[PDB]
Amino acid sequence: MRTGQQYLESLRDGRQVYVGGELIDDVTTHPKTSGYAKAIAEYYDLHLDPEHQDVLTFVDDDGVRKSMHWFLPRSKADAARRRAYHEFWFRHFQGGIFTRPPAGMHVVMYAQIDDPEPWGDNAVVAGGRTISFADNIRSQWQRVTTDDVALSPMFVDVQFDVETPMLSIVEQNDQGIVVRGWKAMGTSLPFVNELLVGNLWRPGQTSDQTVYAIVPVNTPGLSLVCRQSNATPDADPYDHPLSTIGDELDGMAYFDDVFIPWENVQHIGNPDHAKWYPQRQFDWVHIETQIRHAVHAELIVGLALLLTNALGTNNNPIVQSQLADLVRFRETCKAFAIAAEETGFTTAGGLFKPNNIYVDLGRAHYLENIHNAVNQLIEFCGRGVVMSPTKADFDHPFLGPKLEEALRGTSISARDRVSIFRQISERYLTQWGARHEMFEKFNGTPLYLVRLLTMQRTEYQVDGPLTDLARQVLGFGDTEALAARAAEVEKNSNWASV
Amino acid sequence: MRTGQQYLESLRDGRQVYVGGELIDDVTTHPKTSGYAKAIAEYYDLHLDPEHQDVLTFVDDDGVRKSMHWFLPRSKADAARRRAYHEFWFRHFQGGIFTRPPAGMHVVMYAQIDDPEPWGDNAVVAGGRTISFADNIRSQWQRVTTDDVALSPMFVDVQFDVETPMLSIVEQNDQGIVVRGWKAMGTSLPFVNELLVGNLWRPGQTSDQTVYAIVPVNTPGLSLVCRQSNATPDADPYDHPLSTIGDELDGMAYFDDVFIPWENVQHIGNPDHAKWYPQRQFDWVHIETQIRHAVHAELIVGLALLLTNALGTNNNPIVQSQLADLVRFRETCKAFAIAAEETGFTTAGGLFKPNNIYVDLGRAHYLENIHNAVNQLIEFCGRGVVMSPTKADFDHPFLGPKLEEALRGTSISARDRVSIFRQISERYLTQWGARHEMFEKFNGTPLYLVRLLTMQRTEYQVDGPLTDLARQVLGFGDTEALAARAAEVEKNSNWASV
Amino acid sequence: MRTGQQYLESLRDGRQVYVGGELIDDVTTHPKTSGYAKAIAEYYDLHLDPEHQDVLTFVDDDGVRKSMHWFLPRSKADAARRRAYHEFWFRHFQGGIFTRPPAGMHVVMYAQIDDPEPWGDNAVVAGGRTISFADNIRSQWQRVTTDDVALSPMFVDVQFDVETPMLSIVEQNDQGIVVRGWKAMGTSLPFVNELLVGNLWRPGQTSDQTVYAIVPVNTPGLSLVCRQSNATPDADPYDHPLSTIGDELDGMAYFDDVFIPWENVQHIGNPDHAKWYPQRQFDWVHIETQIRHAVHAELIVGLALLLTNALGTNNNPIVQSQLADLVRFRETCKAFAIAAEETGFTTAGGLFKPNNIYVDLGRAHYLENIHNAVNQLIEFCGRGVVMSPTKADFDHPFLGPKLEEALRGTSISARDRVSIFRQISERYLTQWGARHEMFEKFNGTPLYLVRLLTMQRTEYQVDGPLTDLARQVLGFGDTEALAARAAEVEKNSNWASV
Amino acid sequence: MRTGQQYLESLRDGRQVYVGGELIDDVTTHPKTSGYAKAIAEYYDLHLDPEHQDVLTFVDDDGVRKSMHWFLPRSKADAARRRAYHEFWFRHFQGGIFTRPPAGMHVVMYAQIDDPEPWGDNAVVAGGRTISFADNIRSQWQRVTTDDVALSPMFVDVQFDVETPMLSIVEQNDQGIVVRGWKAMGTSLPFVNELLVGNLWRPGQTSDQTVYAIVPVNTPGLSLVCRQSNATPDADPYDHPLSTIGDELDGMAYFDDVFIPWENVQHIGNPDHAKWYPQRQFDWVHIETQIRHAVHAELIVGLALLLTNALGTNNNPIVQSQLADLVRFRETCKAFAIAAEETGFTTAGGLFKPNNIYVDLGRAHYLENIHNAVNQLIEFCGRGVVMSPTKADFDHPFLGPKLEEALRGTSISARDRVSIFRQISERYLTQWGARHEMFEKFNGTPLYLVRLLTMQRTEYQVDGPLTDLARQVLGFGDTEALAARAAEVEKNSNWASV
Repeated sequence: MRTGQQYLESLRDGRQVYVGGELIDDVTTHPKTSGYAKAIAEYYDLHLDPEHQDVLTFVDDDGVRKSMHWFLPRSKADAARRRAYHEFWFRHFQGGIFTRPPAGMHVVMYAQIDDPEPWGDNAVVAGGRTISFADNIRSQWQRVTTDDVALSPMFVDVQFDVETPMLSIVEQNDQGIVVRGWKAMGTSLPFVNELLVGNLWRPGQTSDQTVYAIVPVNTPGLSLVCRQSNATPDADPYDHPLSTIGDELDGMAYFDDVFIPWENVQHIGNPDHAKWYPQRQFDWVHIETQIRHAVHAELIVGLALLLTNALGTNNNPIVQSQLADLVRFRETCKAFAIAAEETGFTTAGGLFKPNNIYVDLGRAHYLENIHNAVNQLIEFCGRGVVMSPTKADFDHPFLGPKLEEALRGTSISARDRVSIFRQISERYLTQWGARHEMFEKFNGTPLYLVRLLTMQRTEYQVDGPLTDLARQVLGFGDTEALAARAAEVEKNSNWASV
Repeated sequence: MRTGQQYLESLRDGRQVYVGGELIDDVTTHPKTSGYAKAIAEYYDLHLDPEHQDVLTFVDDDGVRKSMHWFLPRSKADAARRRAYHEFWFRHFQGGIFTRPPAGMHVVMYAQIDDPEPWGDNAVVAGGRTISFADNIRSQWQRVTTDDVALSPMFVDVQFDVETPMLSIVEQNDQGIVVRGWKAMGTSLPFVNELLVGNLWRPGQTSDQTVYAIVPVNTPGLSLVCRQSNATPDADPYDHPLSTIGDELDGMAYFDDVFIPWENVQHIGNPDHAKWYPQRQFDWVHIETQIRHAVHAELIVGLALLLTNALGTNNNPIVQSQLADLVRFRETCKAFAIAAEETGFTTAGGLFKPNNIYVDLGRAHYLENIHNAVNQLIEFCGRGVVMSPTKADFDHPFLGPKLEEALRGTSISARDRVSIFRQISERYLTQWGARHEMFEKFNGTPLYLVRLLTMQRTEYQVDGPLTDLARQVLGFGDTEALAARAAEVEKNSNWASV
Repeated sequence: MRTGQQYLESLRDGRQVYVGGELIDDVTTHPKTSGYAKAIAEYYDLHLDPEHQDVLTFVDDDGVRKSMHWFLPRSKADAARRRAYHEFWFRHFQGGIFTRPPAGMHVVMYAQIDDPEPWGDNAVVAGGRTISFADNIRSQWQRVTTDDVALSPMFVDVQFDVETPMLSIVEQNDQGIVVRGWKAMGTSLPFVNELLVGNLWRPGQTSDQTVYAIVPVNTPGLSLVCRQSNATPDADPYDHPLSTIGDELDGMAYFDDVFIPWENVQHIGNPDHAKWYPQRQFDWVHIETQIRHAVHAELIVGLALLLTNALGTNNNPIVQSQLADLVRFRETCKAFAIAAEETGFTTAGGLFKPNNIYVDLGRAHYLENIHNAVNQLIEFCGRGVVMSPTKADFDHPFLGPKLEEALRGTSISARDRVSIFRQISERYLTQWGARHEMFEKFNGTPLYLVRLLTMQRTEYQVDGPLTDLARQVLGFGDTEALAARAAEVEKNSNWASV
Repeated sequence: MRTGQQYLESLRDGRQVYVGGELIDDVTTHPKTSGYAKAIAEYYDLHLDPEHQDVLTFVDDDGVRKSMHWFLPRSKADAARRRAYHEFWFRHFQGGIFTRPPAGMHVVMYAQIDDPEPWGDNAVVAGGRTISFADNIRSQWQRVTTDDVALSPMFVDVQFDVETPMLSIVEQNDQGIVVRGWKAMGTSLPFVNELLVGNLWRPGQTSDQTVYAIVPVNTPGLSLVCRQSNATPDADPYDHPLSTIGDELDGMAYFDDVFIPWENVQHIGNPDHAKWYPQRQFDWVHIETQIRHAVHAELIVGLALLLTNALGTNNNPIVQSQLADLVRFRETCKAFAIAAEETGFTTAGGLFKPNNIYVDLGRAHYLENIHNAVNQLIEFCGRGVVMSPTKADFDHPFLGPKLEEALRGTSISARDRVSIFRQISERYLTQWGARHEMFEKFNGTPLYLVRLLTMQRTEYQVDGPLTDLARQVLGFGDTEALAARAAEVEKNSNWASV
């Protein structure tokens, strides 16, 4: 279990990190990145606080105490403990402003370690070499959980439509592989130690494009190309209460003939393996993302009750009625999380997996409606979000006291009530805040794909059990049985169109 | 455990029943009512079928085997058995076309028998008489569960705004009470044996208007004034597959100086008792209604998959996408039911009550959206629901075979595919079917009131725990603590407006 | 200008009319059909009422006075007179309960007579015969406007996917053509004199399936196969105020070797002619349908204000707020109609055509939202639409006066207020009424196709003018100009993927 | 007609301007304000460009050529010219990024000069002084149109609930009045020459709080307290194409014993005058705001077609279908503007006023839906709006060319396609852009008030003409006539509740 300071020092390691185009020599001290790095350092210190040992840690099999971000659940009760762990962090991060602490990221490994042998059995290797990919996965899992390494996944590929820009193998040899190209998008890249590189199957994916591998962030040839930082380390925290903490950067990564030793490769070369195994990995991101959805909706409804109360509008029945739908928004997200847990079941390896049907459709409920919930919260604000005094306006020796007189409420000071506006403006009306909404839109399986995937499930086919009730009501057999009676009506008849 | 024939005979009892204005001398043989009465007779026979003993019956404490419509649940597992019981009936009734079999109606008593003493303690009696209302409730519960009586609630009052038309006590004496006035609305009235009369508190309710009592349907002075029947006993069942079964009538009831003996009175005269106890009774109607919502959404999505497949439109991506939202509609209802059960807890009397927060908001999710789900299913039909051949058209010696040629599908006959249209038309485009949609709209706490009630709950007050997360993010105390700091800013200052 | 009685007599003509499978010997006297036939008879008498001469008639070129259902508009002011004509009829029919009086149906001819020569020039004829199709159209138009014939279109085909069941030519000779097969759907078929047969292009349509022709309803071999009637000639009009008037039947038509003389053929045999000319005909149905949409929304909002006022709920702010959106629904429909008229322009033949962009998208606004407007109106009703006394209940000597006491409002009697419920139930909760909603859904270009058609218009292409503003903001050329700069960046560079 | 340079110099005038708390000594040179000031300078130069004389100017009555922002329309054709004038500016400002150039602001005066005498007749003056308020208005209008002064309205008051913080008269004398307090919100304050101070009636408004007056921005005692600037004068315009132009600041204004001479007062002291006259002034802001709505929706749909085409998603039918609804969104806004113009009518003074019913409800259509249109456009972007390379990333000597390879499209370069993302991010995902969306939400009569106002109109009362159609269908008199028949049913009867 690492300390914050050990975490911070692990980042000072030669990594090539671009932020808005600017090379960052030291992510732990640069103004664009240091607030977030410090926030993850604090994340690590808290795991060592005895007061939080129950929620944040577990004593594993060999008696060692490890952080719950390494905990594989074996039961419904274990899953519920992981839920409270995720909830701890979403609340600690003020509703979930940072979505990818290690607790959100390391979950992508749980399905690999649970069932490593297919990763090797399906694997695709040149020159008759024999690589022990399942051993590799088991070795990596023991290394990262023993050294408390921080890992971030990079699975999404650039949408190229004869060497593509996508990451691909350009050489295989006795020591390992060389890869060249881009990974399209990952999160917290400058703030972890190693990447979990992978693929989700897309049409046309070749063997040389199928690579799953652990690769350190400071490996020769790897460049992190991150979005500009929206952190405001020097702003007054009354004016910007959240961007002054830091910014969880997102970015791409370019691999300039990166060498990967075989011990770090988990699978190469089988596109079909990309078709079902990485989705079992992201089921676990979806689970924790779906829990965070409920917390965010909780923060929205609470802001809304405090805000409407502060403005004396909470007794308007239209307002009362919209608050009630915000409450329902929150409880819908919560209900899907409970349903997913309660109808979960154990994998062959013994991993208790929440039901992803309820996870994915709970996420769809959030994805479809969150921008309406946010729009409703903003609507409650009125003008305050077009203009609200800064702390400097309130501090002006003459105009300041007059602001505090003119903007106070019945039972709330001007500074406190404006601080409600500025909290809502930070999250939903700034570049800093808009990234949070965009990340939740586009990271994970997005709404349009949840829809398509849903309809490919076995449970929801025309012949699946979901049409049993309607077949009974209509007096039908299955598809094949209806088709048979149509054919005999044609066969038993005199028609010009058959 | 009564037989169907004993049930049917119990109805031939002198009751005064008006259906569309027509006096019905025998509800078991009249064409307007006999289909439904026969459907409840079958409901009773099935409880005696050994094949369904596990789901439909229980062996109670004294070793007697009784129908589950008398089963008080003591645990989460008991609640789950009641759920499967309700589900049995919604599926047997083809998705829930009849909403108030005895299994749906008798649940209003579970909270009375669980906690009868307040009904007497709060009670409101004249002339220094002493009535053992809690004994009365315990006696009634033993009578109705031993004789398998069929009961329907009448709680809703006419919305009068110096003797009102609402039911009220006009005399109290040693034998019992005399009541006079209307009950506004009940269901299955001509098809039960006794009414469960009651009140939900409204502003202005007087003592003499607060009456809770068992009263037999054939009591002197009681008139059932029911809506016209939409049953079609003589239609061809291919043309009208559901109205040919029967019609679950709804109606009002007028009490022309009805005498009620004290042994049948459960509480009189305390308006405040109407404020919280009857809502604990209807929590149990809401529970089963909320389960039925999921079944109905299951029937809708199944009809939609069969229908779009029958029309060759199921591969259009827009259609695929709308089917997926119908699937999600169904799973949202299901998830709220599971969440309500799992977060349930036991009353002081030992009754395991599902969490009504999830029940009520699951109902709100249905109530807000069902007419969009139905509208989507209808949209999938196209023209078929403006005109589709009757069975007589298909049977015409010359035009019939031509209809079967012109309207067949790839892998489905004309008759079978048109039978999909006519199933959807029955439920959603007829008087017979529209009653089902209207009943689900308006019976139970309707959407606008679920909203208002929600916001009166303790969990959702400005100072409740739902604003804890947002208070933490803002750095606030509770309402009283914010008010205090506002006051000192005023107090510590120089303003012209204070 | 025919009389009602001449109209009624024109229907007693040997026609083969099936209604719910039942052969109707005389549509003017049979209970299933006579109410509607009488309603169209009254439609004709009113054109002769001097009081309505201004709105209902015009004095054409040769000095003859004709009904406006034959009026070709030549100007924006003429179009506005046609609008008031359509509005007269939608208001006379109580908001539009019958959608296809002759005024709604004959409009499909306006674009043919305006531009007849392409109908012949494109035409497709066998055996080197020469048919004067444009002469035929001009002759037909003079016949039908001089004899005041009633015409209904049949354009929709059965969706067959080696002689198909669709109508097609099976012989061509010196006298005319023989056709065999179905037309899928028309309206008012038993109540007009001749059909306007036609096609809208679908993929796979053959030459022998492309037929445009006037054919009398009593032609040998033609069978009208209509939906069951929902008319209730014997119901009490207080209980059913609209189905007691009659039912505008919809149906199919089978052609059993129907002979059509050349003088009645307008075009045969060119599928491509079906691709753009019939849509110019239905532009005129869309125009009047779009005006009716506004009237229907007017009737809905008026019912809603009267109803909420009758229930004392009109001052609830939530109700006030929903009434306001119903008002906006009505004014949106109206605004699209005004915009279509004002931006109209004249055809080459001199016909002033309202802008169909605003017509079609005004229709889309109605089609997307009407079932929400109706659902809101129903929600305002409460329980009254589950049960409301019939006139017989109110007339009962003992219970009747008690109903009138219990159901009266502050300032409105029980009978009058229940008559609001029963008006809403007729239109939106019965088989009779549901047909109106279904007809408006599915007749005309439906919403999903309005969407697709919209995006095929020239105005809305990627290179059309609708992207001019955004091209200017981005600093782009047209598609071809952007493509050119992409190519040179590739060409001027060193890449592995080009 | 002023030049840009005369405009810029008029601003260097001693004004007290706070921007984010910082005193701005010269708004024409400070980085926070100079971009916008220069944009209005260009606005003025363009009026003098002969090429734009037709659209931008008019030759008034005395032969003088003036800018159209002073043009009072006298006809439907004049109104259409003003529409094209507003449209010119919304397109010049890239869809309307700046909402309050002088053309948007000076319109608040048109209704005063049209009908000045009530402003004096209603006026409320102390000490028996006689002030010629109508003369004052006529004098001011001649001064501002002759000197081309720039004016911004300040009408909104702080929501104080014994001297309030709201602006109010604290002295009246022979020279004029002294006012003290806040105005709550105005736009472009640092960039105009004089304020148009006024009030909209709120409950409790006193006589001393009713002040309408022209007051120069550099008057002794006036402080402009503006929101922080989101301008980015030093950013690369490829990264931020709109915030590099400037920022139209919004703010409050404090009056520290400001003296106003009588010649600048237009009305004081009659709260009732605030009830209907200022709404006639803002009708003209609403008109131009409503036109801008259509332009913005045009820019959104154009961005969306270019974007989906650039991503190869424009042929997905779901996408095609959502583009079509964006097109409809644009045409709905346009249709309401056309309807408002065409049904306009002339005031008593001769001013042709577009119909505000269609203006306000067209605005409501925008206000209710714009955040869904924006959310749809963002959804089309995918990941590109979480991260897209800056110009520095693209310029990197090694990673740059690789970015251009990996992010290019079929027929569009990487730089051009990313420039689509960054245009959408500027407008809808930054502080700079969010102000535009917030201004359109909250400035003007907002949606919830449009609803309430709508229902107070005469046209939409229970007894108004909108219920005529439904009264006819039901067979009712007016409210008074129904009430009469209810009373006689009570009177002619035997009831216990009357």
